[PDB]
Amino acid sequence: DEQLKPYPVKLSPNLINKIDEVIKGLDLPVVNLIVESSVIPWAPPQANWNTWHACNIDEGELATTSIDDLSMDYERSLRDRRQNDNEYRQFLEFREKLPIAAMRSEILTAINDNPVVIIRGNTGCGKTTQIAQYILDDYICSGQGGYANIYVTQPRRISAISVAERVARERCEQLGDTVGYSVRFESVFPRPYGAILFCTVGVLLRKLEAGLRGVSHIIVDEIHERDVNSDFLLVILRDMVDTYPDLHVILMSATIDTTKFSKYFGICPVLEVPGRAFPVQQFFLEDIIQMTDFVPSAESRRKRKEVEDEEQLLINYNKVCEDKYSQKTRNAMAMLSESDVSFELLEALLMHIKSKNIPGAILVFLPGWNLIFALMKFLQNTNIFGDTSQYQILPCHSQIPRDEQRKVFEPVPEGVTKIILSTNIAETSITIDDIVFVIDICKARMKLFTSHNNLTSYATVWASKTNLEQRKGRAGRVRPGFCFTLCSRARFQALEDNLTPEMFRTPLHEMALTIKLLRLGSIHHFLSKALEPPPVDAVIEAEVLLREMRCLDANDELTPLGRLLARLPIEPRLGKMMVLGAVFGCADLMAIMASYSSTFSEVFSLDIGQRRLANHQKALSGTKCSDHVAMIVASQMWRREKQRGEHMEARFCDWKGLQMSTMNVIWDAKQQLLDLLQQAGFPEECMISHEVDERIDGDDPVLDVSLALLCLGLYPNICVHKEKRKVLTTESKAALLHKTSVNCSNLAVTFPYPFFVFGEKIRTRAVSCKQLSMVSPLQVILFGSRKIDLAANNIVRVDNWLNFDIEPELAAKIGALKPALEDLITVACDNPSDILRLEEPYAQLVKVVKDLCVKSAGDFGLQR
Ligand SMILES: Nc1ncnc2c1ncn2[C@@H]1O[C@H](COP(=O)(O)OP(=O)(O)O)[C@@H](O)[C@H]1O
Ligand code: ALF
Ligand SMILES: [Mg+2]
Repeated sequence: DEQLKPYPVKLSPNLINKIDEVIKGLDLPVVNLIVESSVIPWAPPQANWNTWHACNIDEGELATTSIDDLSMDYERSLRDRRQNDNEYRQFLEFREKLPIAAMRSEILTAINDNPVVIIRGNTGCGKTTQIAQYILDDYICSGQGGYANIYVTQPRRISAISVAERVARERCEQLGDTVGYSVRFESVFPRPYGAILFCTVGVLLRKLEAGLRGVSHIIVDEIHERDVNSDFLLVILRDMVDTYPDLHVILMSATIDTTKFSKYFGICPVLEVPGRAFPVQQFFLEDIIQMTDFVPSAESRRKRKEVEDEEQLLINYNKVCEDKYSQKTRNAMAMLSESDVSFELLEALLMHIKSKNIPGAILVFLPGWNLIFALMKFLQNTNIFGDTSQYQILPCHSQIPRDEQRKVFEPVPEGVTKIILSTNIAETSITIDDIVFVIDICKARMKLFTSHNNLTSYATVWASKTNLEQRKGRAGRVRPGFCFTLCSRARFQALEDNLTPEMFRTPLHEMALTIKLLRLGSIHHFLSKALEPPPVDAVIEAEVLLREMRCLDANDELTPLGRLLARLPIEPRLGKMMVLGAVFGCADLMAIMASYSSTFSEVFSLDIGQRRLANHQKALSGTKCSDHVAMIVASQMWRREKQRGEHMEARFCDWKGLQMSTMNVIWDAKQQLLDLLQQAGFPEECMISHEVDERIDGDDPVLDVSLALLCLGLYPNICVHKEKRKVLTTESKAALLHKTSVNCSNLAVTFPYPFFVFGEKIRTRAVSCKQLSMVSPLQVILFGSRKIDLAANNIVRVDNWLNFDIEPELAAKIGALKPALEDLITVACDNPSDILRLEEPYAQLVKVVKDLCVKSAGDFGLQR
């Protein structure tokens, strides 16, 4: 049965003496192995109240002024702007030509009569950009300008930011006067009365803590993606409208049978908004190879065979085609591979586009982030497509920093065709500029939750009928356009109808944390009140996981309460590891590791076609053999280069193969997490950065304890290397080390320790684990474990699949010490300002854990 050979490990007598002394000081039990609804408050607009911050103003102004005076001021200012601004006149002329204007008055009537109204219409017809302004202008011109307050919940950060900027531009002003936005890392707030605040749904859910006192309209945009946050918000607003009859809620959808939504809200009006127009032609893989005369490069086929023999060691719809097509067409179609994307095919497509000499920017729905930057660097390398003359390739996503959003959104002269590389965030979303050409690869990266309770996996899966229809409709927008769908006709015939609602394929622990943070009641009842309740077993699994490891005020009853790990914008496990790092004084390293582990961006840029990092990107990890350590060192010295001259910052980014966007994302997330810990009560003095000297070969207390807390925070992602690129994950499941990690090599390379912890598992072609870090057996025994047992021949069983050789009393001592760590977390949470001045027994526990989590602490008497 290929029994795993136990890893030899011993500790010095002084260490075990410290263990028994600390377990006697703590006096923990040892073994000889482990022992309602509050309807969020709402109130009409009231003087001396700031709606967005939910607190009384009490400042120099807005104190002795009634709402009516402000309404009169707003009305007079609006008339002045109408009668004095020519730009405003031109923008009004432009707004009066949209289809929404033809229904404008009608729309208002519904909002003035029914508390909830759904607005169904085509994307790009002017719903999010026009409805809020219509409501606000109606309220201002009606003499009630100060009585209006409009939240607009956009689905993603980039959508909210871009739509807020566009709305501000349409009113000939700047952000923060009457239109603002509030997304993660970035909040620009408008004036207290008569303003529009574009905020993402999660930001609104967090703002719900203090209540929506003073909000008159809430506009949930893009309800048809059916993400879990939108469903939470829909339930919340349903109860809010049921209790408060004066609140106005407007839901917006594009392509769905809105009958279900109408039935959900007790039969609410659904207004059908006329579709502007614009035709689109759809050509498939068959027609593409026919009119481009593509020759599938057999040399690249041999390369693909060589690079795919890996998975081969341990039904295709590309082979099916109708007889109307030529023999060469079907032969080349068969030669192509469905799973991978042929970049030579994309260059043939771009050749066809340039040959058509029809102007207009093109946009491509690339599968995923890695593929987006791979195509980025490939196109930048080519000559005809990639030079700054007549062409430029620009990426779009939510996680990219704001710096590139400005340059992609802003228009360019001479018509350089603006090749946009986007994820699926551009179908029912911002719509950017004019589009005439839509190239869809029919692939999308999705967090494919394999039901169960844990082991979050990610996979690139085929899109759906509705997504493809939306992407085809995204072609017509400035000139009749064309849609090149890169798949066979049989593949489209085999695509699923609609993608499943997100609630059925996401964990619900954060959902329940947010539910109980706002005092909404029992999780089961609240989830049963949703549109489509999630499967019950998922609810019990999430609740039992939350009732398991706690860094909160949670307990064991129907009202356990909850604080922290929910207001922290990170998964509860990583927040728990953050708090533990704040206890040990290594909060900075843990924060940056969490920021890198919660982001899908890659730390290292790989050239066009490789299997690993050749020498210099591997040199950063050095003797640690980990991506987290190399990531940390790269981030510090990148910060150094950025603090000094920007030129060498960029030059270094290119020279060591690091990505500026990735470093900026991890840096911003690290500072946000450190701040949100600061306001939680943890002093700054334990968050001082510790420089990581990778050159030191051996003992390093801060780095070793950081890897230990990583083992704690990434449970149950622990794997054992066997040979070459093969590792075993839980239940002894085979997996291959990701080619991007530093632990991958084509030579017969052996590691000092075989235990690794990995961030995510990308199932693009096979089970592949990325974000790898090698950890000693003691770290796995302490932190990266949950089940400890004694097997035959005095062999310790860890997680029922890991074999260890150790004295049973020592393993029992560590197992009893784990509840001591839990109680330390609870004590630190009780008084966050007293975490480095603890009781003497807890100080001893921290000291012994620090001395025990050392890299070389488990090699006593072993040459290794
Ligand atoms: N952030 C932006 N910057 C510049 N132009 C935009 C922006 N957002 C949308 N547009 C353009 O303005 C037009 C109005 O679209 P919009 O009403 O925002 O679409 P929807 O309301 O369906 O999201 C669109 O055709 C789009 O090309
Ligand atoms: F109004 Al939309 F996508 F339909 F922003
Ligand atoms: Mg838009």
